[PDB]
Amino acid sequence: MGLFVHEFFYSLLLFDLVYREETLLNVIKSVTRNGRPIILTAALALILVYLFSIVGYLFFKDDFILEETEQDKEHTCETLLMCIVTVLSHGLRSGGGVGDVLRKPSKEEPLFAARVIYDLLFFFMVIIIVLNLIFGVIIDTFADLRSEKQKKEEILKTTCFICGLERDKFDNKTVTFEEHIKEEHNMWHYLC
Amino acid sequence: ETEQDKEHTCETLLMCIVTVLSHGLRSGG
Amino acid sequence: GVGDVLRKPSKEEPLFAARVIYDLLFFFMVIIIVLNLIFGVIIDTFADLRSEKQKKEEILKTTCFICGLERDKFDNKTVTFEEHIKEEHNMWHYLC
Amino acid sequence: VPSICEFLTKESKLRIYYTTERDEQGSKINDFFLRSEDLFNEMNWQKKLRAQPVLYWCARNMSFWSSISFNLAVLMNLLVAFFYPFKGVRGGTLALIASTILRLIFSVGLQPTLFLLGAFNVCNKIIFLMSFVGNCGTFTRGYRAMVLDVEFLYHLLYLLICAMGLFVHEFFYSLLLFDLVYREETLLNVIKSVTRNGRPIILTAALALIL
Amino acid sequence: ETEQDKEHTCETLLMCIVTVLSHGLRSGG
Repeated sequence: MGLFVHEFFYSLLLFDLVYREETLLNVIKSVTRNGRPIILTAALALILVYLFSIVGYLFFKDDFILEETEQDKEHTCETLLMCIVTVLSHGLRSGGGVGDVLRKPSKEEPLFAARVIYDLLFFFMVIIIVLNLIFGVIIDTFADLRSEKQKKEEILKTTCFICGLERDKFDNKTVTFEEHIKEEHNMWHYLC
Repeated sequence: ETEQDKEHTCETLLMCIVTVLSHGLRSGG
Repeated sequence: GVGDVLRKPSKEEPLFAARVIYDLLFFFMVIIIVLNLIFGVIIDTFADLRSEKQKKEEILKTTCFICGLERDKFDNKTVTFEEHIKEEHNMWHYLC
Repeated sequence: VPSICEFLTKESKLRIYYTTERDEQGSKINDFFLRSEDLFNEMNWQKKLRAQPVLYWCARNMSFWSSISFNLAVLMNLLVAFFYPFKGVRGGTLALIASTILRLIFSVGLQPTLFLLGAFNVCNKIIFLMSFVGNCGTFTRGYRAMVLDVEFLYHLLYLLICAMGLFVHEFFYSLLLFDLVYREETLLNVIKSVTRNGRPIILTAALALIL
Repeated sequence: ETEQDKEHTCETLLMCIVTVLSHGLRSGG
């Protein structure tokens, strides 16, 4: 895709070269290993939002109007029974405040109360609970990821080859212990 | 009246204080 | 909310669908995944940072100088153990 | 004991508690030996200091000398912003010794006091340099090649703050405040909670910047 | 005057710099 082939891509090659970098690969891992059924934990919220569309939409139709030459007309929206599944993304539009599509409630304050409470709750639930929830697995990733790893480097750096023994007591106590790794456990020598 | 859209006669005498906190906490911004 | 530069899509709702889906996905990916990702290393920092550190204070506060020994069993069992740190392991005294 | 080993005050006792070096099994001895020989060299020179009294006068001052300057200095830098000059303005509602000094400045020149603050800061940083020298003098060789350089360079930078208000323009004062708070450790520990596993993880930023 | 709503005569000579940071840091957005 640049032999004689069109613009771009070059970008693709850059992305994979940096992927070939490992360490970043380790942090990249901090998102796939406990992730392979945890792409499925995304749809948890995508369904746990999905009902409270209706719970609003029944008692409250969206009542939404605004947020040839040109593509700019008098904004003929409002969501018959399809766009409900669309507007959730612009429902979840912000990390600031969710729902919140109708403005000018015009102080029919009871209706005011109902509406706010309901949106708040989605706000609350949707935003936080699921958002620290989505991460969560992203951050017990890295809580796991090192937590095994020094134990994997326990068995080479801390303890040596085949003893099943934590080494040191025995080593200070006798002979000279330092050079044990040259002969009695020298894996390279086993291969030799 | 025709529509539900008037000149916005709000302001919170002593009740709506407990309401507006949610729109106080409106954003994470 | 990320992307989201065009407003007034004017209900050419298919185009509407395409656009939203795409932005959402960036939204999703970009925002969260990478944002809890950026931090992540910021917060396994502090998960690491103490996690070594009490082990570094294991070797002075918990166990004493050169024994490679976790001390206490042996100490309750004999003599009087309390004053061991004045003589047999007194690094200051080694310097002296 | 020998008759020289007593003069080996509390700064040593805690550095030796924190010079770990776990190479293998335990955090034992090679460690002690390195620190010990350097300590002997510092110890003789301490009695070379006895031939000159001014340094000893400074010595009981030193931590406080440095501290005093830093405190004083800022209560200066934020000052610039706090009351930018050229307008004739009122007050604008809009330690035993330290308090006395603050009070005196307070009825200042409503500008003369600002000049005074700059003047003692230059002076004040010179006392920090002197305290630093009191702790380590003759450029006495030592094993730790990172430390000597870093300490003197940071003190030099603090001397440099003195420049950007000697007769030198507004601001900066702010810079000096930022580094004094950096000299605070604990915040330095939390600051660390972002550089050590960060030195190739500034590279993990561009991951998203490419993604 | 009648109301507290004028033609917005702002801009920060050398004081309001230390104010506007909060409305600098206005959002998490």
